[PDB]
Amino acid sequence: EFDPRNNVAPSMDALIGETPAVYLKRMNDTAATIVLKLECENPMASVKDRLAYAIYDKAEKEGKIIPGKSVIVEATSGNTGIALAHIGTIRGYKVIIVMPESMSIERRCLMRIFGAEVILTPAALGMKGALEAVNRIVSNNPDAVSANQFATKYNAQIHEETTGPEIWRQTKGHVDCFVAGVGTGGTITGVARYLKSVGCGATIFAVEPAESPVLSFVPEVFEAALVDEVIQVSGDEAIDTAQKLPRTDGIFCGFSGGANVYAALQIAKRPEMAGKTIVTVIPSYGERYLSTALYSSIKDEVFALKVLSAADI
Amino acid sequence: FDPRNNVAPSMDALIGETPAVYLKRMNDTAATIVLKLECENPMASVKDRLAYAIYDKAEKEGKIIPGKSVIVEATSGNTGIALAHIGTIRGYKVIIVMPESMSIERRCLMRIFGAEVILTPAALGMKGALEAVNRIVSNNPDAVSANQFATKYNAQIHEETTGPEIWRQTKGHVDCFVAGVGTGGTITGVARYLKSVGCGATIFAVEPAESPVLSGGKPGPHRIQGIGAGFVPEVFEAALVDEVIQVSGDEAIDTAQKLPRTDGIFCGFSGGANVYAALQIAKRPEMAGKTIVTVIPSYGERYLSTALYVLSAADI
Ligand SMILES: *Cc1c(COP(=O)(O)O)cnc(C)c1O
Ligand SMILES: *Cc1c(COP(=O)(O)O)cnc(C)c1O
Ligand SMILES: CC(=O)OC[C@H](N)C(=O)O
Ligand SMILES: OC[C@H]1O[C@H](O)[C@H](O)[C@@H]1O
Repeated sequence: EFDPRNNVAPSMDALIGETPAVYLKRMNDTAATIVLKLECENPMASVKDRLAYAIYDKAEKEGKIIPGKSVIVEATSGNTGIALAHIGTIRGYKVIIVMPESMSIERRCLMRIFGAEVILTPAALGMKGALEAVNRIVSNNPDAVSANQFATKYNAQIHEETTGPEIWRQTKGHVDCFVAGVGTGGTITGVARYLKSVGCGATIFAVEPAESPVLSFVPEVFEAALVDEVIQVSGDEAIDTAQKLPRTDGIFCGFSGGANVYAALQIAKRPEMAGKTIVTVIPSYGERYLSTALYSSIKDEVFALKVLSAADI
Repeated sequence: FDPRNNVAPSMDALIGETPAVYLKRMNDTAATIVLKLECENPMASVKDRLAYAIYDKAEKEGKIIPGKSVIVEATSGNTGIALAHIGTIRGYKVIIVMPESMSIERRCLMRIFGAEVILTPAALGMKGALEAVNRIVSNNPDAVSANQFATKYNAQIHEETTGPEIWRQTKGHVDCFVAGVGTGGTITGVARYLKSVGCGATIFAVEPAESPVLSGGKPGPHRIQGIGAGFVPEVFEAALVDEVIQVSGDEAIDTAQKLPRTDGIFCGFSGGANVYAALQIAKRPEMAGKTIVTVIPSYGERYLSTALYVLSAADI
């Protein structure tokens, strides 16, 4: 509705989306143009802000939830939980996040910082244990709702309505290729739906881990008919790319950003892609992953640094 | 350019023009409180602007030469991160000097952006880091100190960008501006801009009750990372400031812990201090119906491993 550069936003959820895009510069040694959609710039530092926004906005417009009455419940340890907790507290909903006790204490802490009730389930039960706990909570409290049921309904839709149109505007209607990893499938499905709807013939590439190539579970949100090709990227390739992006381009992202950019660079090296514009997504900001395997090699390096003697000063 | 409608040339082109948000649930006063969200900069702090200014203005003055100059600073704080970030983008070597006792996470972040990290013995404190910087600049003809506490570029960037942004966002309704003083660049530059447009806003500096040097007190250790350097920075212009508000560590922390739940604001210690101060000012009868602007300097995620959830100058 408003330019955030020129106005005061009514609340933090009003600053979700309309994220910037940037050219890949130093790392792009190819003949193609690579455009990064910076979902890492959302208020809670990931693409999942848009999904959480959709859930609260659309469910309330359909009368499925009421602030101060409905309780939003989800099994997650990821950015979706953070974003649900964030928007929930702003809008005055109780939020219950269920996750195994074996997940990172940092992720646990982030949910609690936004006042979510965090229900921890035994490590020995895994994600199944968290899903079972959610089922019990939702079934037994008439005012509890499952976020996942709304996420499934609204996920691709929000990307068709926001992410896609933004990309189209930012590139001035120039997209030859779109590359994105599949988590929930929302981003790739909603963007590809949008691009099809505006008559854009862009080729659509899904990215998945070589170590878990299930697209090659399949989320209900994901629409395989919109995808032209699957690129598999190894953990090592994703990590190497994410470790280099800060130095080459000042881009600080997670594992998925590394995978997406690696995939884009592989596509860009194809002769037929010369001079084409390839768009991909940086899903999340890197700082959330500082304690993970993504940056552990750098952590080991700085841990071992020598200290100057007083005599060398 | 409008970022909503164009592709940026580089990440340093997305610095500044940050959003602003009303403080709503936490604000029980008769004043309007506007938060300038410096936490939304690309490297998640106000220091992106200072780093941008240093590289942009130093190059325009010929004080750095691309592919020759090496940028040096003694810092484990946001200034070092931002210097390393813009340095690597522009192709400058960056050397960050810090006491060995500063956070390993901050050390790691400098190195992620390709800065060289020099560690100084903790028994020498910040003096030891400053001495190492002086040795680098004296002995290395190509080395240039960022000089964050004294450089003219600091207040200048805030006079040119942060101030005009606040003026535009509030549509010329700024009755009060409240900001914690680290380098003093933000408050000085914003106050300079507001003065230049004939705005009679009252200007409030915030400092730790534990280290109230702007108030004429003694330096001391405190938890409010980003502010309270333990001396009066050269950048800071006391003549522009109407009052200094002291905030305790406990008050700053309490506020920063509540802001995420009340208003979805996820910030560090200094954002808590600023908001606490703004709310204290806002209770004054003369502030009824007035617009008070303060700053959220940095995003909260950088503080997850800290106490939030002297060495003070090194945390800037
Ligand atoms: C959500 C997410 C993705 C995938 O986006 P989808 O819309 O779920 O397909 C991958 N990376 C990160 C870090 C994200 O949070
Ligand atoms: C730099 C810093 C400030 C203070 O800003 P100055 O312009 O240096 O006075 C406050 N808090 C944080 C987190 C900082 O990094
Ligand atoms: C990877 C991420 O942060 O998101 C994944 C998803 N939000 C989950 O519940 O795991
Ligand atoms: O890039 C600046 C950081 O704070 C902002 O909120 C972004 O989401 C990101 O995590």
